[PDB]
Formats: sequence, C-alpha cells, structure tokens
Amino acid sequence: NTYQEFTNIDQAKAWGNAQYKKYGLSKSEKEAIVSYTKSASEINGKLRQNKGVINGFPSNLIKQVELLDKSFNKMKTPENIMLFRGDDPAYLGTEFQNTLLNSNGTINKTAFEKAKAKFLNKDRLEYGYISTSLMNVSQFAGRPIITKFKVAKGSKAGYIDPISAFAGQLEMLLPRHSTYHIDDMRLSSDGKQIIITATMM
Repeated sequence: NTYQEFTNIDQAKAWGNAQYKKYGLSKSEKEAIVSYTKSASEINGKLRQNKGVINGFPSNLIKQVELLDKSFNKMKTPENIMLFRGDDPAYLGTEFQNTLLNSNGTINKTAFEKAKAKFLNKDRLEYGYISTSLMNVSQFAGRPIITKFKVAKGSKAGYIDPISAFAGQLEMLLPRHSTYHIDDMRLSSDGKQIIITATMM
C-alpha cells in the first residue's frame, strides 16, 4: 500500500484544517488538547514512568488523559499517511544519551550499528501520546533522529494544530499505548541523522 506524503506546507495545512473542521470536538476535549500542547513532556513522562496506569495521577490529569483518549473516537485519518517526528539520543535508550553523537555533530557509526541491532525489525510500544507533524518541519531539524511513521487509513490520528498553543508544527497527534514496527534504519546523506521508517500498528 501507498502512504500520502505531503510535500508542501500550504497543501498540508489545507488538508489538516479540513480534517479538524469535521471532528466536532467538545469544549472539554479542546481544552484538554490545548493543555497537552503546553504540558506534553509532563504528561507523556508520567505515562511512561507508570506504564500507562493513570490511577495515581492527580484527578485533573486523570480527566485530561481520559478526554484525550476519548477525542480519538472523533479523530481518524481518512487515508494512508506519512507522519514525521524528531527525537534526541535518549529516545534510543540511556546508553545512547552521551554516545550517539561524536564531537562533529555527526552520528557515531558504532552507536548507529548498536541502535540498528537493538531496534531494526522489532516492535516498539509507546506509553505516551506521539506528537508528529505532517512534514519534516524545521523545528526538529536540529534533532539527530527522524522517524517516518506509516499510518493506515482509518487509524486514530488527529490534526490538532489549529488549537495548539504553539505555531508551525503541522501537528498530528497519535493515541497513547501505540505500537509500531521499525522497518528501516539508515544514516542521512551528511551523516548527521538516523532516519527511521516505521509502520504504525
């Protein structure tokens, strides 16, 4: 199957804005999504720390998590689509935090091989929500790891950009507790990034 890759910002914004108009998110769901864009590091951190169990969270955060989860009943992609994410070295593991990059900002080729052994052709489970973009935006251009997610028609996926507190990210949110499979891992032309291709489940 083939996955729509947006190659133009205006095309992407237009498609996304059209999807957002159809969602019919409630007042509470919108409020929860706005807050997510302000506090995503905290929310996703707590979900990872607790392996998806929200029972011990403060009551306002439980409600927020439930409203985000519920939002995806209304937010599905109408087609196969490619989504993009940038990540820092710790995404690969604690062992990559101060080893993935040499002093030139170029990927250490030995660390790259270890990352390939750890992850290539394997599934990964993410306890947090996954913030992505419809394109490889300049925002995460400093980042050493770029992942391209292949997300199938009908999958839970929401263009939340219109109500995000921040600009320029063409942001598509994926639900928490998602699994994806790493199909391909390779160094970029200039050796400064690892490009990962993954299929969302």
